[PDB]
Amino acid sequence: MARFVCDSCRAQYMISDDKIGPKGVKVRCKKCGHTITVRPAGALEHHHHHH
Ligand SMILES: [Zn+2]
Repeated sequence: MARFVCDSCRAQYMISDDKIGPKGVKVRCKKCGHTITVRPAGALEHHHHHH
């Protein structure tokens, strides 16, 4: 679960790549509790794991 929404007020949201930049920090709906990942086309936060 890593796409912009809020089922509590709006049910859908979106952002651009030019608001992630070099930082890609996690966000929330600016009047609620629902937490969302700031990402463009991929719909996912990452892992940086090893195998
Ligand atoms: Zn909301």
